[PDB]
Amino acid sequence: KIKVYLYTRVSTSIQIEGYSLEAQKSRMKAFAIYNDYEIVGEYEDAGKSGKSIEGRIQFNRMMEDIKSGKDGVSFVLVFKLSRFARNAADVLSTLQIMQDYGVNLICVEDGIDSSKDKLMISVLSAVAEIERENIRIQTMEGCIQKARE
Amino acid sequence: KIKVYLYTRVSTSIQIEGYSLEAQKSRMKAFAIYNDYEIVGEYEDAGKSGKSIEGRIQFNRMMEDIKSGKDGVSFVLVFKLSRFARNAADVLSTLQIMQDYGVNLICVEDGIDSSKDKLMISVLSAVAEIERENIRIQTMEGCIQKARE
Repeated sequence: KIKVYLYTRVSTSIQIEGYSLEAQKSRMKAFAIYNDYEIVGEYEDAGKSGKSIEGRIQFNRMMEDIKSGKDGVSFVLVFKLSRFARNAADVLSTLQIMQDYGVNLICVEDGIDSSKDKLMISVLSAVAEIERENIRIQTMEGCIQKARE
Repeated sequence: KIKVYLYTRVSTSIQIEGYSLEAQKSRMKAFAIYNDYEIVGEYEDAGKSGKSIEGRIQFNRMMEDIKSGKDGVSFVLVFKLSRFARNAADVLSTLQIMQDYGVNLICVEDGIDSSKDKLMISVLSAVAEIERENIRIQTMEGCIQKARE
């Protein structure tokens, strides 16, 4: 059977968002079942620490386990991209490293599967260029302003 | 022959970016030629007004001409997505309206062609969800702050 890892997270905290994590996980496990996948790892940044926005620790543990080939996984399943990456440049670099190491991405709710693609990479790269240029424009406007003060 | 419109713009002003507009346009015309397209309109927001960031007037004229069916165009050619939209939610809604009215998008430099797709729409929608949620998080953090003042 095709081997997969499950990855789940909250954006803010478990207080605010925890309640829908288990509905996400159940959904992802059902999908695993219907597609005859074998789950060999589950990783979760559940927002259980006392800060406002959740970090990325288990996500980083997952990526080391991917790099190492430990479990021989073909996919990471996420609920959707916004429960995986913080912006387009993030989605892109993470996806590129994953595929470097033989691993594709399935977003269960979005219906996106990167192995059925390289159009996904082109769009993401194109949208990451939008974000970078927005940052340059903000920096340029900020230099104009610091120039009056 | 397949009929197309060309669309070009600067992000900031013609002063800063104008110089590479004509290299873009030449490229786009060459592409039109090699692909045996027939150009039936050219629209340009060239950043010739006296403001910092360029607007969207000719782009808006183009979209009315698309809605009206005037010229019977099958594609809009842009140089790349960042010379077309301001963020992912923008790329998505514009692309959806265009296709509503029978029109697809070719990004000459990115090599993206929306008619060869609906994976493009799914990714864009997924990345637009990232942006929306970033906005909600910023608004929530801002309410926390206004609550101390």
